[PDB]
Amino acid sequence: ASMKQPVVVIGSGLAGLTTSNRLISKYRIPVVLLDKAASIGGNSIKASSGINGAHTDTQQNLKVMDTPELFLKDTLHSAKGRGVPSLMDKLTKESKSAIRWLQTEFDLKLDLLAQLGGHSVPRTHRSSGKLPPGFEIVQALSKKLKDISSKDSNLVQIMLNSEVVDIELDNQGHVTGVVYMDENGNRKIMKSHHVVFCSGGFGYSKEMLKEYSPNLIHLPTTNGKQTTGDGQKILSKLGAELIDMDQVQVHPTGFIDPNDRENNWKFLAAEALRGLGGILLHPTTGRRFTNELSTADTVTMEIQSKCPKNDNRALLVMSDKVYENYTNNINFYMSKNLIKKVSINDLIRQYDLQTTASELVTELKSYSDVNTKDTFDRPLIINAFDKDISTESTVYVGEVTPVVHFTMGGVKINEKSQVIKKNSESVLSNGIFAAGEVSGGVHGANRLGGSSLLECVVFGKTAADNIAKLY
Ligand SMILES: Cc1cc2nc3c(=O)[nH]c(=O)nc-3n(C[C@H](O)[C@H](O)[C@H](O)COP(=O)(O)OP(=O)(O)OC[C@H]3O[C@@H](n4cnc5c(N)ncnc54)[C@H](O)[C@@H]3O)c2cc1C
Repeated sequence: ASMKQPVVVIGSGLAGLTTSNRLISKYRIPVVLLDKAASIGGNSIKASSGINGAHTDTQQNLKVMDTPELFLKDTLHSAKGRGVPSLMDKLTKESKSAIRWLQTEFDLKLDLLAQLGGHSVPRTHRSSGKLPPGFEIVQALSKKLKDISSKDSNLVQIMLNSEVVDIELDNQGHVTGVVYMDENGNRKIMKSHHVVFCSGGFGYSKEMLKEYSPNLIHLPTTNGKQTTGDGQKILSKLGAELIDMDQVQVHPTGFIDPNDRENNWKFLAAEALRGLGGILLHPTTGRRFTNELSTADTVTMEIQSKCPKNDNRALLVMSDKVYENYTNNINFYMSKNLIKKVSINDLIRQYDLQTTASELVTELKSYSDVNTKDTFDRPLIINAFDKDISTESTVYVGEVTPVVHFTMGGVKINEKSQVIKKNSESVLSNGIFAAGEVSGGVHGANRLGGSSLLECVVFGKTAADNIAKLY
């Protein structure tokens, strides 16, 4: 492409980083990357479990059989008759290419798997090594932009502390600029004909929860304070359709910090902790009470009903075998005092359980006996407890509680990632796209673990590819 006005990408999470890289590297289309925060990555950089992909090289290497058809099956079942099926088809059918794109263009290994709740096979990818997936992916894609900027600063500029407040359109009805407030609070205009909203969800905003799902306003959240639904409100005022805004995902296992128990913000206890073998104990009786590997809305519903109405939490318990397959993450969690290594005798007393140590041993040995039917029908039991566990054996334990986590609703988009005008099938504007958590319809009533990072790559690349046909 010959250089014209920049494409403005709003948000430096995975959606924005994907859009930016695809635009610069494949077509030489110049980018200005705005973010209202003081650092890159949003909630993407916090991602812990990984990114989904169906029929990958990694699944081939590990001899798991998976297809775009099966992924779509699990996705449709999780959505519960909400959402937009061609978006669910597109997400699962492009998942192979998304994984391969990260592998070949950035040398991200993504060589390990985990099976999360509501998945029929393991398909959530992470790389071996010391870096969790959200940080490793964001670091790689953002470093490439800085490398490119360093050789040609007019090809990409990253402008942090820049809050978009509106899009200016001409008499009818095309993009001419993006209005933003700079670091000093001064109103600025970036002239452009193309904008991609990659600005994230709205889970942090109590004001918007009160409007779209008021029952959740007292819950704590995993979301960064920047997660305030800005893009959703801007595009709605400009005439865009919003969909599924009342579908808010409450994640069942946010960590309780024992020295900060009532912080509205929680570290997340990754769903990979359960898929890789973790179980949940009731915090008074000390017994298992639910299928830990169901979808997030179901686990949350089980905790909120079966655990105490006041003090609504649970103990996430993980074996040594879990630890050996998730070592660096659990070491991190322990560094924040969120997970403790404790003998079973001491487990009973520090958590004031009703079960005896010998009784808990008997339960754990039964749980780990794959030849006995699981009480709660758990579909995958791996990395369980040693057949000769005793009351002096050690386990890893944290306290967890449900948290507002992800907003399935957002602005209506199509398969080209273009924003849909209210009450229409026509795009709101030739030059307005959206990608990632800011958009609605991809997940319906519940998002499967691992699918939002995936959504960012799939629809970030798509917006970039379709802008190139219009630049
Ligand atoms: C702790 C945590 C762990 C997670 N782990 C996983 C996982 O393992 N697998 C998975 O699939 N999903 C995971 N998720 C969900 C997923 O990471 C997020 O949905 C993902 O970050 C969405 O990417 P995004 O690019 O749309 O938004 P974000 O990553 O949130 O980026 C949005 C950016 O837009 C910026 N912004 C907001 N408003 C403006 C504005 N007006 N102007 C300019 N910039 C603005 C924000 O500051 C932010 O940086 C996790 C989420 C959290 C909170």
